Amino acid sequence: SRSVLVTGASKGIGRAIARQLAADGFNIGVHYHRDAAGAQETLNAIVANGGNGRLLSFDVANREQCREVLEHEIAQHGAWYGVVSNAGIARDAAFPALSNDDWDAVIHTNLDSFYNVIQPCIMPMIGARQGGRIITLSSVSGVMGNRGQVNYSAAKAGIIGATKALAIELAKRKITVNCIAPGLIDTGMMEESALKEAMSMIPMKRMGQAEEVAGLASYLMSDIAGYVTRQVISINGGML
Amino acid sequence: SRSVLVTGASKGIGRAIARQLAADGFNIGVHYHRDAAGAQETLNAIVANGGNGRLLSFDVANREQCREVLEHEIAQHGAWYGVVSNAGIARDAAFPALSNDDWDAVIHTNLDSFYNVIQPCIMPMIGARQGGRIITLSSVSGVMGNRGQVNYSAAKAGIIGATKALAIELAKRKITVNCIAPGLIDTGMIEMEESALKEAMSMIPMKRMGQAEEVAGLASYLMSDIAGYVTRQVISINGGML
Amino acid sequence: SRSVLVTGASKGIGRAIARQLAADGFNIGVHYHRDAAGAQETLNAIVANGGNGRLLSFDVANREQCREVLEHEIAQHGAWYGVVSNAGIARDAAFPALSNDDWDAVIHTNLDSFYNVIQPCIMPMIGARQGGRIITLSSVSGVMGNRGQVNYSAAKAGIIGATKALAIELAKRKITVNCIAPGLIDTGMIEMEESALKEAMSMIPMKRMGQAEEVAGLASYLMSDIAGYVTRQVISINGGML
Amino acid sequence: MSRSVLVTGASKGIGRAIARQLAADGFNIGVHYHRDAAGAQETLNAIVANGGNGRLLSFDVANREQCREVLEHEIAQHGAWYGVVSNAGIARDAAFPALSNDDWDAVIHTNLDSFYNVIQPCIMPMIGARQGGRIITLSSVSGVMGNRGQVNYSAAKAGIIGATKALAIELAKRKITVNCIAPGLIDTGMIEMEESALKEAMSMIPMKRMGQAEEVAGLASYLMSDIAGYVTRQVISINGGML
Ligand SMILES: NC(=O)c1ccc[n+]([C@@H]2O[C@H](COP(=O)([O-])OP(=O)(O)OC[C@H]3O[C@@H](n4cnc5c(N)ncnc54)[C@H](OP(=O)(O)O)[C@@H]3O)[C@@H](O)[C@H]2O)c1
Ligand SMILES: NC(=O)c1ccc[n+]([C@@H]2O[C@H](COP(=O)([O-])OP(=O)(O)OC[C@H]3O[C@@H](n4cnc5c(N)ncnc54)[C@H](OP(=O)(O)O)[C@@H]3O)[C@@H](O)[C@H]2O)c1
Ligand SMILES: NC(=O)c1ccc[n+]([C@@H]2O[C@H](COP(=O)([O-])OP(=O)(O)OC[C@H]3O[C@@H](n4cnc5c(N)ncnc54)[C@H](OP(=O)(O)O)[C@@H]3O)[C@@H](O)[C@H]2O)c1
Ligand SMILES: NC(=O)c1ccc[n+]([C@@H]2O[C@H](COP(=O)([O-])OP(=O)(O)OC[C@H]3O[C@@H](n4cnc5c(N)ncnc54)[C@H](OP(=O)(O)O)[C@@H]3O)[C@@H](O)[C@H]2O)c1
Repeated sequence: SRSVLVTGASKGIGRAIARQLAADGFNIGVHYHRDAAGAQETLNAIVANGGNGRLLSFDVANREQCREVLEHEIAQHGAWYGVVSNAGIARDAAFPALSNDDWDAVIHTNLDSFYNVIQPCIMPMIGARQGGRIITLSSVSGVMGNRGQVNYSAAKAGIIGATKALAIELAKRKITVNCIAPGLIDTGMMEESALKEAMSMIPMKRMGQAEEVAGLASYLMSDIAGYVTRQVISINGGML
Repeated sequence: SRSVLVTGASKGIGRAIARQLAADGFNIGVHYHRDAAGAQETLNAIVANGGNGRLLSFDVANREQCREVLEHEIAQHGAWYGVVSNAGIARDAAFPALSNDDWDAVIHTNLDSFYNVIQPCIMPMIGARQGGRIITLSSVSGVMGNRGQVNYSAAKAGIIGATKALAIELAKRKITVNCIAPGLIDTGMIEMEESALKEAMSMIPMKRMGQAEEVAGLASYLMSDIAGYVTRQVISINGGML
Repeated sequence: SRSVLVTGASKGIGRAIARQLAADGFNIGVHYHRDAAGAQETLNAIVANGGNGRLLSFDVANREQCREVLEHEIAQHGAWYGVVSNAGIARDAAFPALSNDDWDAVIHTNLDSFYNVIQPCIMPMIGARQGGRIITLSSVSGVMGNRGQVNYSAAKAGIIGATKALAIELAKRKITVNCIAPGLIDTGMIEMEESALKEAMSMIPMKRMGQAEEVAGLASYLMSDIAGYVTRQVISINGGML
Repeated sequence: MSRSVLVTGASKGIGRAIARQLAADGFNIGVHYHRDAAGAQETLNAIVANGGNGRLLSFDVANREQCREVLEHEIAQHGAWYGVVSNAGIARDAAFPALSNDDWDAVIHTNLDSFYNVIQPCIMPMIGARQGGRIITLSSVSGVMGNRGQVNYSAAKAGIIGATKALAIELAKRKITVNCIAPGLIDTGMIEMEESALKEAMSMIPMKRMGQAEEVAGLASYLMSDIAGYVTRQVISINGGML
């Protein structure tokens, strides 16, 4: 039984990833920040479909809380086989109007979470000797940049760099490290004007669904994907 | 029943792709150039595992033959749902030593095959209105270049450009078009001394070659219904080379 | 002192590159295919500004003619220090409507020219021991793909792959090999209706076409002595398109 | 119009070389330093001795308030910068599981937060001056491809690339270009390697040598020039063919 931590599994892409990986047979750490009810709904659906998992909670910007909860989880249940670092936020504004909090909240939550969430999981993953899987969530904005989102583009591009560097370090230990960069996905995470501009750049002329992102995570998590590492794979309807 | 043409299915990556997609439930056009016995072995294994397929043959450098065989196949059996353009060759030498035939054979076979194989399949795929899948095989040398292979790097990079452009054209028709760029994969194509193999391994963080089956797993994902929003991509399966 | 061959120097980007590099002090091989008058105009402007150069001609799709002319030029004048492989064409159509000639003319002219033009220049460039510069012209379509241009995207992406591979081979010999990928540049190559131009502009953050002279400024940088550590790169000059 | 260019980390290495080259090109240089005042003065002395102009200034790029205060004062006193070269950076290497809190935070705060801290105060004035402008950031090959033992540095430097691209799109209509230079291995004080480690690094560089600071400065000079007005949103790598 291999366990997979999915951050932000209370809704959207994280929920869809949690459901799919549970169906694949992984035991899921259904993580949430504040939306306990949403996480329980995710878990209920996992269980009702014959899968297994459990709830856990932490703020990915809170380093100490991440370390404490994760060390406790690992002591009680053993090392994670997989870690899907999905939780993220956006705080959009034109660059010259971006507040201190807009910048810091996005960098601290989206980028520092790489260190806060993943670092406590690594030595135990290595210690278990089953190999492993690390999957991060970036964004097309991290690959190409996006107007009104200098902070988000920075954080999400930073995730890509972290992911690539860690891939090289862990390659000999049979742990793959990859990044999924979704384009525009239909979730709770913008104006009609902005949506139109986004659509015009999407050859498929539609948003992706959370379940489609989950299908890619399912592939990367599978045993047959063991030679895929250090990659950013974009699921974006042909945007780039 | 959706059919998938797999070029170069008589050995190596093409064989592995053929087997995997057959197991996924696709009816396979098991293509070969000259290795009929190899293609039959691929098909026998497909059938023995409860799948379906048929043999067909053409030179991917021979435009007229490709059109003739493919039009006949489509008239007799209906449009392909998927096309995996896998057939390829290498003719390595230092750039100043590369012969006319070294350059032309690699460009004509690897790059012109995009047009020769894929063009006859497109209007029928559109006409069938089931959407579709096009998967091309490039290489890490097409992404980053490789010494002693200016011809192969050129052809393989050209496949990437063709793939991306066609992706944009076919997006509204629910046909995805993607490229797989393997790194070093353990097949009959690769013939290296121990010294050369060590040099190659030093650039691969995983310190091993890929297996044909691993490349087939990625083709299987791209072929699946859940991958309908993935298009215009080059996905590299290379043990972390880049 | 140091000579630079600029293919397609009779108009557009090649002319602008020829003029700029001549102003930088390079002796220019002002190449043309059929537009002798245009090449002479380029040369007259070079000379009038205190620079030097000479006319030469060949079809970059004609391998034998390229070798013959270039071997003669090199025997008579010595090795080129730089080669700017700029000549190119487009033959646009939707992929299923692309004729045999549309595909072949674009691949043969744009991609085979890498081999036909550059190969005869390499051993002499090495033999001269002055180091060197090779600059190819690709396109944003070669980086990202472009609808209605599967052939051009393929050829231009192939140029990138060739360029990267040759860069690795020549690095120890102090010859840099790089690719310039312009976006939309205001030359005779571009023929768009007002409607099509607006669609193109909407994807360009700078909301204007580039000028040939801007592309020439980048070539001037890559040709300069201070750029000796830049190799294996595709540099895009495209107003922020990507 | 004498055009001024701020060069962070101009007291040594790449920043010094950029400062010298852009001064020779005719730009008035803000020769920035953090703690190495003597080094910055030597950069400025060489600028002046060669017939150029510039002035010293100082701030910690991790200190947001100090950056805003100094830069607003500089802009009030001398007018808007035409160019900003965000060059200052550090490395704090260790294997990912051994990386300390300070190793991670110092690299992210200094290398990535500096984009916001240094560049934001310069933008509205640059726009207000109506001369267009140039923003050049310094990333690294490790930001493009990742590098073992540097998950923090790779993250920060890749983050700079993303910030650079996004800002390029915002400022394109205002004739301010925004680009990133990603050097490979450059011979400065930042690099401290044993002979063994140097050999391993060289094996990945087709040119089999380190770059020189002056070479990086040549690329900055091109991007700063008027003829480079259509080049924006790019990461240009100067790395001897590494990638
Ligand atoms: N949607 C898109 O179009 C899109 C595009 C590109 C990339 N992405 C990336 O994909 C990931 C998920 O996106 P999504 O649209 O599914 O997000 P979403 O629906 O907005 O959900 C965000 C999730 O992250 C959690 N979260 C937010 N702040 C947190 C914090 N400080 N600590 C811990 N968890 C926190 C939330 O938990 P609670 O509800 O419990 O607070 C929630 O489950 C993000 O990294 C995002 O940047 C999304
Ligand atoms: N192996 C690697 O390391 C590697 C790495 C990156 C990319 N690739 C690419 O992956 C693809 C498959 O490679 P592989 O190693 O599986 O090759 P392989 O084992 O050598 O198989 C080559 C296949 O291509 C077919 N073929 C060759 N010339 C042909 C022609 N003119 N017309 C039609 N078919 C032709 C062959 O048919 P017959 O045997 O019937 O003659 C054979 O089935 C190629 O495109 C290759 O460039 C391979
Ligand atoms: N304009 C753009 O927006 C744009 C964008 C991206 C890339 N590019 C690339 O930039 C390069 C130059 O483009 P341009 O816009 O300056 O084109 P142009 O104005 O159409 O000039 C084309 C040049 O190519 C030469 N040429 C054409 N066919 C040839 C052949 N078979 N053999 C030898 N020479 C041949 C022509 O010679 P004659 O005049 O003697 O016939 C001419 O000098 C091309 O490689 C093109 O693909 C252009
Ligand atoms: N050298 C390489 O191989 C290489 C490769 C890729 C990228 N880079 C990048 O190139 C840039 C310059 O590198 P370099 O090798 O020239 O570095 P260097 O010789 O270490 O010089 C570093 C400069 O950064 C300044 N600095 C450091 N921390 C600072 C802070 N908190 N606030 C303000 N300024 C600070 C220093 O100021 P004081 O001296 O006054 O303290 C110094 O002038 C960096 O961003 C680096 O990451 C270097």
